[PDB]
Amino acid sequence: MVKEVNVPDIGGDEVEVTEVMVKVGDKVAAEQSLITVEGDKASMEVPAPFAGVVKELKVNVGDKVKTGSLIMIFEVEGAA
Repeated sequence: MVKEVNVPDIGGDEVEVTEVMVKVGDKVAAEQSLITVEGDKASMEVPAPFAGVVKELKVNVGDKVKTGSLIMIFEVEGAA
């Protein structure tokens, strides 16, 4: 049962990905950072909208994300 991953709150405007911490199959949980995002003079981070594992992601490091954007597709466990 897949689920989508959006970008919650990243303070302002538009940001890009500097460190895409998780990958295709990883173990993610809320509050546990997902992707480190940049854009101005500061460095920001984006945690997990919810918990489970990662399945697929049409995003790169140096690519763009902003509030709502479909970061990647998760699937809430799936007895690996």
